[PDB]
Amino acid sequence: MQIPGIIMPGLRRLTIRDLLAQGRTSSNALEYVREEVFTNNESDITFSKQTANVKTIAHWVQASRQVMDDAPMLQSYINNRLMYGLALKEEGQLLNGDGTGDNLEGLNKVATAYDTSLNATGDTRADIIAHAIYQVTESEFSASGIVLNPRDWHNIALLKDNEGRYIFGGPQAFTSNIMWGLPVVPTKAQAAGTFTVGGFDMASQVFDRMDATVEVSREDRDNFVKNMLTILCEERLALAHYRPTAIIKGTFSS
Amino acid sequence: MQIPGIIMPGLRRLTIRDLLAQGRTSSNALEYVREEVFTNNESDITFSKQTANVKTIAHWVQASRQVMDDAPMLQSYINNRLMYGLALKEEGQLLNGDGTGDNLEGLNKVATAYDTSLNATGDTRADIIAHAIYQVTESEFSASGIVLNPRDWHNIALLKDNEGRYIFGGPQAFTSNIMWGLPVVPTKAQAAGTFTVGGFDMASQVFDRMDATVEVSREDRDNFVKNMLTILCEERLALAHYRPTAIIKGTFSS
Amino acid sequence: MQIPGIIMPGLRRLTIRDLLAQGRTSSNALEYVREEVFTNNESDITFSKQTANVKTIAHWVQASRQVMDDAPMLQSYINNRLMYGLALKEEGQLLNGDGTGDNLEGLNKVATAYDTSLNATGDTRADIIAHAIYQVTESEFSASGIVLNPRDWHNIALLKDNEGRYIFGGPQAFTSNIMWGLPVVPTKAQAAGTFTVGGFDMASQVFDRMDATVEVSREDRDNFVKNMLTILCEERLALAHYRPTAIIKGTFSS
Amino acid sequence: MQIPGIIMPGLRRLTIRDLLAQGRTSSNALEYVREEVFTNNESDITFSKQTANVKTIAHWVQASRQVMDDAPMLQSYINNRLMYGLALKEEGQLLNGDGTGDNLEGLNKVATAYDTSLNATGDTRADIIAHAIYQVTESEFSASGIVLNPRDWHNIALLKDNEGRYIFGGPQAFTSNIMWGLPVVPTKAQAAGTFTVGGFDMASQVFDRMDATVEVSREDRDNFVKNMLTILCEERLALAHYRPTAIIKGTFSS
Amino acid sequence: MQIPGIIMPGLRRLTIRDLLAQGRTSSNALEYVREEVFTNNESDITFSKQTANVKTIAHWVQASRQVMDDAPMLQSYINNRLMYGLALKEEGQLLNGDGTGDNLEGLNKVATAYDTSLNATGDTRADIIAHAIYQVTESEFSASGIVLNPRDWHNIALLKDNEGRYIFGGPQAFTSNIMWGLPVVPTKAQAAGTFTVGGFDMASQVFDRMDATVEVSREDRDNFVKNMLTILCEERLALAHYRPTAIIKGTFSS
Amino acid sequence: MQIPGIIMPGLRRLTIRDLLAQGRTSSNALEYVREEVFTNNESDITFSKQTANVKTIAHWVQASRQVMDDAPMLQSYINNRLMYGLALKEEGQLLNGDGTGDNLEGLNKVATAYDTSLNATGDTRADIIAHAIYQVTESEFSASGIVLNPRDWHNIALLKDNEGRYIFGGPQAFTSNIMWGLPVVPTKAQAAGTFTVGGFDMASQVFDRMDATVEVSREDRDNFVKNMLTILCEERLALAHYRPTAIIKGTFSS
Amino acid sequence: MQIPGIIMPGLRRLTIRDLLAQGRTSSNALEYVREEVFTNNESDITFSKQTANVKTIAHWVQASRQVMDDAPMLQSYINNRLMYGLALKEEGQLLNGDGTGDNLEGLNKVATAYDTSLNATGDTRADIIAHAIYQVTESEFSASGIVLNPRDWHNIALLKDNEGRYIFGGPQAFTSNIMWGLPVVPTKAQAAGTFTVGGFDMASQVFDRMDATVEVSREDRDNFVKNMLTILCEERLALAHYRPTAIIKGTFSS
Repeated sequence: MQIPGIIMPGLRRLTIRDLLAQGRTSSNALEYVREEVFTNNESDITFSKQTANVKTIAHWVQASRQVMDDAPMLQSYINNRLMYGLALKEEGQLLNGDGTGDNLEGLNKVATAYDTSLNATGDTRADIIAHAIYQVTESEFSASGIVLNPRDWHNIALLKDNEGRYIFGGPQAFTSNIMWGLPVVPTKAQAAGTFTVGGFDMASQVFDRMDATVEVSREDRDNFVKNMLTILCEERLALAHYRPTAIIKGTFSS
Repeated sequence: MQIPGIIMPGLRRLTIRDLLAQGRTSSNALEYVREEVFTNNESDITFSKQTANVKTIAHWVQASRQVMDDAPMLQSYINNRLMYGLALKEEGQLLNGDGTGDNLEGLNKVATAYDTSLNATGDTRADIIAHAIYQVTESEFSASGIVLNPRDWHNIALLKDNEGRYIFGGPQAFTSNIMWGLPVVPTKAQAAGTFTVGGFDMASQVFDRMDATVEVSREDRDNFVKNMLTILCEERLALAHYRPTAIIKGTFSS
Repeated sequence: MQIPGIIMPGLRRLTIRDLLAQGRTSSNALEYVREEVFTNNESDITFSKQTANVKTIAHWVQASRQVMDDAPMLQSYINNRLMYGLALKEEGQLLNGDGTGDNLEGLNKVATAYDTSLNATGDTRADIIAHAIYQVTESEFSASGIVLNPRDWHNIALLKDNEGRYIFGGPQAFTSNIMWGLPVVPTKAQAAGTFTVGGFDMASQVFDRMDATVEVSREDRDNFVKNMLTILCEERLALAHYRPTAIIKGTFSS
Repeated sequence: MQIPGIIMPGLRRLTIRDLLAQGRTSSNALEYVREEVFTNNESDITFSKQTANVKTIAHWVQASRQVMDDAPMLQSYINNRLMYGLALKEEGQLLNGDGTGDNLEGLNKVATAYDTSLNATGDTRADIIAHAIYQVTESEFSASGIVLNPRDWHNIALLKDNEGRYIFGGPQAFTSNIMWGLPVVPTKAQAAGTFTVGGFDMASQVFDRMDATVEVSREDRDNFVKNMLTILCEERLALAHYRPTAIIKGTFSS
Repeated sequence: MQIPGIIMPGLRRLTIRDLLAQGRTSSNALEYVREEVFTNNESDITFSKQTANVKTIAHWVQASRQVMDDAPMLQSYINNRLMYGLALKEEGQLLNGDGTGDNLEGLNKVATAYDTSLNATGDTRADIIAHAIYQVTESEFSASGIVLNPRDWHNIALLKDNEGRYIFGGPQAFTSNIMWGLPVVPTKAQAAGTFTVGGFDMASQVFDRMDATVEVSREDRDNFVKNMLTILCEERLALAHYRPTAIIKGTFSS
Repeated sequence: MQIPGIIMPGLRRLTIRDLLAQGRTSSNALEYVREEVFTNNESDITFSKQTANVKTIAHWVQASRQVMDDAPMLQSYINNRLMYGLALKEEGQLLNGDGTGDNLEGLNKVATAYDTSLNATGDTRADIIAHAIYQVTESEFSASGIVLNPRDWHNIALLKDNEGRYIFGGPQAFTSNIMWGLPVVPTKAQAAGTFTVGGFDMASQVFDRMDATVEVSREDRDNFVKNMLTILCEERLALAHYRPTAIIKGTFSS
Repeated sequence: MQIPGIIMPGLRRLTIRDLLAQGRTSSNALEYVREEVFTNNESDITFSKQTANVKTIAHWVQASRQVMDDAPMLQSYINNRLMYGLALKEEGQLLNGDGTGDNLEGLNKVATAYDTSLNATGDTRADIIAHAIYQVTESEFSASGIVLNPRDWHNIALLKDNEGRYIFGGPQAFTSNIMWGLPVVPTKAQAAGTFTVGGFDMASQVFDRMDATVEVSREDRDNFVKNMLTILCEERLALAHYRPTAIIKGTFSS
């Protein structure tokens, strides 16, 4: 359709995407050479010329015919609503990406599973993320941040040690969460009960093929016969995962 | 008319309004999309094109003649009372919107009724709100927050177990009523005994036709002689309700 | 008088005045319209045309002849004493104001009484202030802070459970702030055993007519006859109380 | 001999005298009016016409004539040495005064006794300084700093809560430390086992009659002839104590 | 403002002041050297560095405006009636000088007590004063004068032996206040029954900072109302005591 | 074929490199003087003029044929992988330098072995690091840091006592380590179970001969038949060791 | 040839010198007055004009010949070796100053011997240092710090009670070992088994005549024929000892 003059990234809290390295491409796939499995014990190291396919994320809204024909400001209205919704599913593919059919391969699928052996009789949830922050070290890279579920972070932050003394100072700073001196990501994307820690800033990279643009058709499908309108917001992403060992995913067993 | 430029989100909590998605417009009404019948079993989903009328919210507080003209700084004072007095009534329309005649249709009206079948012998009020957050999921959407009445939130915070300890006490968790971890909005406007859980930021949208303007008359009605004054503040809103199933309304029964 | 407008502000920083809304005027008295009785149940709302008279606050202290002649820097010491002493009695009128005669009506006089019925078998002093914060909700506004007496606050911070652990992040909790996510100003300006919780920031407003000034007499009363000099310090205020229901005053009964 | 261009206290950590308000005067004594006994309950307040005598602190130094003429930079140093030693004994008076004849009446003498009734079954040293910081509230002034003895304050930074983890770790924060969030002062002047909390910048004031200076003559006793030396160093102070209630002094019972 | 050296009616004898040595100073206080203990036998003399503060003596009189402002009238009257009236209270400060707060350190407060061991089996009140005159000697000073109470002096002046002959005659031949060739000084200030003998002309001396100055108020207390006027008379002097042992006070046992 | 100068050298951690003294040279070897054997008992000290050869540290990343042809920004990215990869393997030579054939003589080899003698019945791992910090003293220089393996550091931080309390309230002391008040480095290049303590800043120095230059080949070995590449990134370093006794290498025995 | 300006050498490295008062002169000697005999009981203090000769300390190291002219990396390195090498024996002359002919007289020589009588049956080494800090009081001065040998500090460190708990020394605070609170200096220069306590900052003073100079010779003895390079270090100091009784030197009885 025609040029949506505005491209709005986000508001209140933006986290999952801004953690990864970004760069653009102009192809339908990407090839590179990364380290696959480092079996540290006789030790061995696996390598691969892995392929990273690009997909087409897109969701649409079916506003009235009237909406576009008039479109005094109701156009810009919806134009800022698709760019936002597309970012939600984008944030969902970049993290909890199933890796299945057409879905992207998300941080959580690639990630190396948390080492259950680090847990010790009587560790607090906090202790676990701590252990986790360590497991990243066995890769030989520094952790970048902690991605917990808003609810879980709000149970960990409000955690007082055995002595009642406030550990994280619960209330204090929201969204930045300098847990262990490291910034935390409280996103609703992260499924409750699941936690992710790694050195995102250089373990994976997002590759843009086409900027998020919003187009609107009035002659798509049986719309012209049902008085309907499709407002497609397309986008082509390709999430690479240079180092899996630098990312970890586990589960709180309470 | 004077200068109505006091965009001031109070000094505490931006309630109910900031929970919804906002947008501009310049029309008499708005036709859109809504989820009609979600046949969950092969499953199917129905959508329709509903109408959302734009109502002229004109709140008013009876004043007097002498008061309004004597004080110099009163010019800016009356401005801080009408931009706030309108926001209080705006909340009463946004949440508990009657739907009758000219009133707006608000969250609590549209909302799908809580499912009594989820309760189980011996559940705490907290257990219910939990069941609630789940019901939102039967619509395949994530919940956004919990809207309780300040009083109810207080009693839920002081919940004890069988030994006498305090279960996730909310003394500190007041601003961040974040129940189990979902940022609650202990909004005043919520009727005591009633609770609302939903994915607000993706279920309804507030449409602004005209910024909150403030006017004052002395010759309107029997004011001039009864030493009175009408404090009229006009504003044109329009509350949309895309996905009703995403919002839930229940009642604590005890 | 040859008095400088120099003031070494409350160093440690205090807050009976800083809690309230401030604004200036150039009138003998201020008029407005507040909310009297909000009977929340058929509900009703009472309003009234109220007048907030400007009162001149001027405290003083006498002196000897040896405090007048030399004046190299003693002329400036007496200043810092009255400039501060005027502020001490200021907290006395804005808090425990009698309201009789020429005095001001203070937060504590106007405030609605605490609801004894909220107390429960075995609540901590903290549990009370909690109930208090709620009572403020019955007005439909959020509380802003907690005004306790330095000794009471101290005994609350040092609260212990049945195991022996400390409650409020342990012992150190001085600057009397975030007591349950809410700043709690400590000034025995507040009578011992008495507490005040309310939405100060928008329930009452301080109106200034004239900045504080100092003055000295030599022929004021018994002075000249008894070898004395009376040193004054004038100021003109005007306290308004828009929402009485937003402020609560109770007593720890034990 | 008037010949000692630019001499000021240096090194160390800057305490004291700096904690107190400073001023000039051209008299051998100072008169004022302070508050004696504040009976806070009908309440009453006692006042007294007090006098603060000016006391001289002096001390010469013998250092050969050749070491004066041939050693000019050493002269430049003997000055820095005397200036220091003078200001060192100055600290002694200002803190551990006496009232005895020529000595100054200092902070610790004027001080109000610590209230033994605030202690509770099982308080740590810290807990006490805490109670103390409170006792200063009864005066209705804010505590300014904590004056402990280097060794005591030392045995404080290494104060971990009952659960091994430090209440406050043992970094250093030498004297700039904010115990409880307030500036402390570990001076060897403060007697071991003695602690002083107060609102110094308000409670007392140092009065200078003459700046600290160093002169050279070489005519004292059988010196000018038996080859000895005379290099003086003197000053005239006067410590006043306005509010004694603002200064607290106690003892750690080990 | 116009008459400093006025022909004030001097009670024939300038009584106490005339007995002392007089000087002048333009300072707040005075630093001299007294003699504490003189052991006359190897002999030894003890000295001490003492300080004598300057105080401001003052009294007052009420009078009408017109008659006060007239100028050729009571102006010259009140100027002479006050310089004398002040001399009566000044006379009480130089003798019964409390030595306390604002009071002067008077002759009686310093005196060494009379030596009862000198009294002889049955000797007149006269004999005692004579003994006192001797007791002075052990200071190394000659006694200067005698200070009795008027009534007492009168009775001591009418003393008779066993037959009738006046112990010293006196009627008609009475020269002018002089017993044993020593002045009598009949002062109302000298408490009845008490007597002071010492070497005033050298052992102690008065210290004038300012000649008797007088001001007049009109708006002083309820004067402007009752048509009154307050006439504060000022004068600031001190009193040193170079030899305590030289001054002696006792009590007539009768 | 040159592409990047040096881009951005090191990212997260700067260890062995930054812990050591740096300087550059333009020769193939260096000659200096170090301490050989310190016989501490008559005591003696041996010295030796030693030669520090320049060794070439080169780490390569096997690339694909696709990587080159499709590099509009992909070639730029690979450069950001060799600048960090060379520095990563650099921490492995400057630390675990074998000493065989060409490998550099690294800290761990040169270092004087830990004195098993110091270990005592029942010592925590921390006790050992302490013991080690001491052993450095026998050289007569003080240590400057502790280099443990990230995992080991984690277990040392979560060290509990007999009651269960946490000796070090530093689970967040993950980033950097200030164990025993010393700037420890969690350089994981450090073998698991191996620890290094010394006065690095004064024991060894890194000598740069040539900045990291990069060349690319496609016909080396049997690449052209395997669709591979060899991006040789050469670098010429020279690790000197002035004071071996200042460094210590130990092993936790448990 | 020209030695560059003063570099920051010992990072975290300086005590003995940094402990003493530092002055600066431009003469080859300094005549002050040390305290000869202090008879603490009527007490008396004896003084005597003492000469503090300005000696020139030196320390030499060996080096390369052909690479000297290069610099090109060598001369700049050889510079940083004598700048610190001069400071190694610097503490040796100020601490263990022999006193023989040209040597300096150091703290440990001037010092008053420890009083064996304070030792009590069964005292920890800790107890001794305590006793020591006291013996300094007997001279009537405040102790400044404790100078133990690194090893000794480590043993006083791991001190345990009868149960098995650790007393204090050794842990994190292993730096300025504030034993009790007096900063302990674990310097290498202090002979093993010897301890020095005093009020350094006031007992002695270091006097600088000329900044650190360093010279090089190549024709020195066998050098030119043996391919060697001797390098002396020059500097003019002057250690004065004002109050000897303030310093103490003892020995632990093992």
